Amino acid sequence: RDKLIIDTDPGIDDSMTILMAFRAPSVEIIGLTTIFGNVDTKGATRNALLLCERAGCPEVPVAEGSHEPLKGGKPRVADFVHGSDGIGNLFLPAPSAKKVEESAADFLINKVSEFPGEVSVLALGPLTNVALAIKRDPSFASKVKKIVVLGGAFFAAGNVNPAAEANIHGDPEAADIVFTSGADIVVVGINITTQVCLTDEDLLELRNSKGKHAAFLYEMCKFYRDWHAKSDGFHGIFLHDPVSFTAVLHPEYFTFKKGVVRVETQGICTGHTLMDQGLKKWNSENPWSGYKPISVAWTVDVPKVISFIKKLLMAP
Amino acid sequence: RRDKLIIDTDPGIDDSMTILMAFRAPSVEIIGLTTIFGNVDTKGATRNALLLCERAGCPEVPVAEGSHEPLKGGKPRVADFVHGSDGIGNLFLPAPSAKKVEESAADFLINKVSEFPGEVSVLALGPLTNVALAIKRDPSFASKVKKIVVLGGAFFAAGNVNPAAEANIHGDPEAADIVFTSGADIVVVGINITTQVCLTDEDLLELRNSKGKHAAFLYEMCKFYRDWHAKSDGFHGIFLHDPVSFTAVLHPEYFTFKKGVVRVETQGICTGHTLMDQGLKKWNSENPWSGYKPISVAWTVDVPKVISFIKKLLMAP
Ligand SMILES: Nc1ncnc2[nH]cnc12
Ligand SMILES: Nc1ncnc2[nH]cnc12
Ligand SMILES: [Ca+2]
Ligand SMILES: [Ca+2]
Repeated sequence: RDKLIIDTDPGIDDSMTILMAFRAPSVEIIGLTTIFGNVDTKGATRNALLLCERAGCPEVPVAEGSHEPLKGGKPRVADFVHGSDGIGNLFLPAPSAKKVEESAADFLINKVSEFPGEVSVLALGPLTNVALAIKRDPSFASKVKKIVVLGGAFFAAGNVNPAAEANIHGDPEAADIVFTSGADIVVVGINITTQVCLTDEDLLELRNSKGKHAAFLYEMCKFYRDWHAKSDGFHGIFLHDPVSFTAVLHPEYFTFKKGVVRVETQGICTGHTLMDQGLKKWNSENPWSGYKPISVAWTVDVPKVISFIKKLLMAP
Repeated sequence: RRDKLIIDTDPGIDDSMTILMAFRAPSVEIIGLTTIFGNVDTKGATRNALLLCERAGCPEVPVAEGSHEPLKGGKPRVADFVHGSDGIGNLFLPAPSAKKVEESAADFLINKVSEFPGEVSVLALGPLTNVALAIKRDPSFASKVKKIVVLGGAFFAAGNVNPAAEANIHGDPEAADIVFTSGADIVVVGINITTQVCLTDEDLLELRNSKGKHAAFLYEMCKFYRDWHAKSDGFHGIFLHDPVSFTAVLHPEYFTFKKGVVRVETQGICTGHTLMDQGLKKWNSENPWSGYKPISVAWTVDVPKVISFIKKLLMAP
């Protein structure tokens, strides 16, 4: 079993990913660390605690992270995508289980330091907790086995605005700290996730399936699917957080390009992710020179990724 | 019925090929060359444009010297490692006899466009400083210009200055943003298009051995240009960038275009980055791409048709 920490802002697709991860036998979830984005940090914590209870694992630690990005100030949350409660306006009763005392940043440092080179981090939200861990412990990057990042848009339009994807836009400074940290990183951008979809027909197949959480998953997805229809004009949902989970377990379902990634932190392109493939020899140094490259998902085997996700979502 | 054209340029090896092509094109009337920095300093660009008019047997064609620096200021660092110290591949030719006109490139653009409203097209082959100065000085310029075809930017593709930016836009980001948001009829030909259109070493030899009026001069300039492509891009030949934008003026049917708002990043690590909003996604709230008039971005190129048209003009006797 591969040790995994999920840093997340649940969040409808985050919730699908967490429930899938609990059902994946080759994965050991050692904790959930929460962040703002789809909902405020306190809402993300409440949802993560409820997911642990729903999965029949209320002992799995939930560590609450930063309430604000690194630059400071109250974050604007995607309630128009994930609902006011962050799980598609289901307004469910509060969990009985409680979060741990330590912050998400300290939890990340402690678990990674306890098992060096063995713990993988799946980052499903803004990268604030991961960047805080990197800044507080400068050896953190070298100790984490792998960091799989759902975020960015590589030579494709963003979802916040043309320039930026939501997780990166939520904390550009944190994202730039993570991408330049020297850790073994895999980045799954919008250029990849828009290729992997669950149509309305696929969602009905889930509702009618024998899946353990099929009814709950279908109910959350109604609001999420509605946003895709209203904004993207797509009748179904894009699978973003479940695609990054697929990249943890089955990196062979993708092809990757190695290159230095930088994040724009100011101006009209705040939150923009840009990779240097290194195919052109630059005449002089630039912001991409001297950093360690990271792995950027370039292609995706769509039938293989869809098959793997459907199998986990519909497992009894 | 010849189409009036002003070429705003920083010659420049591919700029020079474009100007000589434009002079051989019968359906085109070049009413002037306006110069800017980039490949070489503005002075060098002017000297080269004057020499091109003389070489083409048209020394009466006006050359108007433009800005010596971008809108934000500062002496520009020039691409001498791409186009040579003289900007034309280190040929170091004698000075022209013809002299530039008295008026600046910005005033020339305003005057010619006001003289023939809706008839003058502008082909922009360098940083957009002169065009932006014309737009700022005269608020009717944008409506009176027939079309502005811009060689610049990189749309969902790496730049050539650095991963973020293409050279012409990076030379003056503020000017580029002024042009793209001006409301004029604009066509932008980015790096995403021009890297698809090439002349191999074999194609260059075919030009040297041709009956082209300027074949010997074009081949001589291209030696330095080709060596940069081999060193930097690893390509044995040259990309055709400025000649592709000229092809977009005369044969827009050799391309497909997407309409959308284009904004230019002016600060930070992404200074000079060009980004279009195709408008296919309904945004929840307003953003820097909201409320501007969309422009035309070249999306695909019929490579055999574009190469055939360029070769025809370069090899015309
Ligand atoms: N379209 C979108 N999808 C997901 N999260 C978002 N946050 C803001 N816009 C978003
Ligand atoms: N490859 C390139 N072509 C033109 N101008 C440049 N300036 C910097 N790199 C350049
Ligand atoms: Ca998420
Ligand atoms: Ca040029």
